[PDB]
Amino acid sequence: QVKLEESGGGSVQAGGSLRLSCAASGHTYSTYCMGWFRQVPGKEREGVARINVGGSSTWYADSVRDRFTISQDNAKNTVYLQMNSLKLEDTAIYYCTLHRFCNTWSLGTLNVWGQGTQVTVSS
Repeated sequence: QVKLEESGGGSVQAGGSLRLSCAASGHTYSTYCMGWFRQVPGKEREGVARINVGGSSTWYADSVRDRFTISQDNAKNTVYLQMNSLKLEDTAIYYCTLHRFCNTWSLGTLNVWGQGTQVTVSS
């Protein structure tokens, strides 16, 4: 009954920026891990970035650490992904995903999953 509401995707030129947002509801714990994985068609999903809602601990994949910033608004149970300096390689469906525990979050297996947001980076 946890629901993840995703927004902010689109189709943008390389070098440009986007901001994704994800809001969680229906959960029963005050702090938890939330962020994004991404998937290219026909390939396995991979972690992008997370933060603990209600806190300040972040993690980024190597491929995005210089360019993407994740933040949280605890009162809105919302996280944001500021995506700057977009690369052609960044094209994927971006899935908001949640787990109560960040070490579990990274595994994906037990997470709650959003429907996903297409991000297309164009030349």
